[PDB]
Amino acid sequence: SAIERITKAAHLIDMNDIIREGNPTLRTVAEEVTFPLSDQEIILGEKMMQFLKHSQDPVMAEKMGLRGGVGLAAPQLDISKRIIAVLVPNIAYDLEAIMYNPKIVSHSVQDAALGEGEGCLSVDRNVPGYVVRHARVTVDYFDKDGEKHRIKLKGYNSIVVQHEIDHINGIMFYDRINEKDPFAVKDGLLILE
Ligand SMILES: CNC(=O)c1cccc(C)c1Nc1nc(N2CCN(c3ccccc3Cl)CC2)nc(N2CSC[C@H]2C(=O)NCC(=O)NO)n1
Ligand code: NI
Repeated sequence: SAIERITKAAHLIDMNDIIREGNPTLRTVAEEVTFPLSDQEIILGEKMMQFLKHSQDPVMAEKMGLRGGVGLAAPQLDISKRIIAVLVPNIAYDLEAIMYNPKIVSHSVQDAALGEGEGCLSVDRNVPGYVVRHARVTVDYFDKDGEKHRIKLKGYNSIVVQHEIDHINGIMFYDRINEKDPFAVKDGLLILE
């Protein structure tokens, strides 16, 4: 299985582990993990975080052939589990978390979108447009110990977490771009830039 291969001590996640558009797994709703977690489920979260760290390092990213990322979801590794990793550097890190069964439990009426549009590791093409998301979200999740966390996110952090949660719900960023006018600025839409 993907999880067995990826959680081998020797394995370093790279782009060859990341599935792309066309793979049904990206359009599938991931299964909740149960507690207590298996060792493999814990190692997987740690491997995902290590990938994010590698992808953000100029030397390692060049050596390993990595696209940069600030978030990753298990389904992108062909593992249909509700596990995401987020690692957002400060303008050391603004947000660093491995989240098990993450869930948005509240959100703002106001929307937001990155002014530069979004890129996805599973998408090997540019898809222009404002990806419309909630401006602010309250997120529940469990850490590796089964402890519950409840956090409130805004700005870039809010966008990234919603992006990764979308992955575990079979949703892709371009699903949220305005079909007619990709760059419409609707009332209540905050453009981040
Ligand atoms: C289409 N627009 C862009 O690609 C883009 C261009 C300029 C600026 C931004 C913010 C853009 N959009 C973007 N950019 C990023 N990058 C910016 C560069 N980062 C980076 C690059 C090299 C070294 C170090 C770093 Cl930090 C990684 C994150 N991630 C995401 N997406 C949209 S929300 C989640 C985020 C992401 O991580 N996507 C990867 C993914 O598919 N996760 O599932 N979206
Ligand atoms: Ni993505």
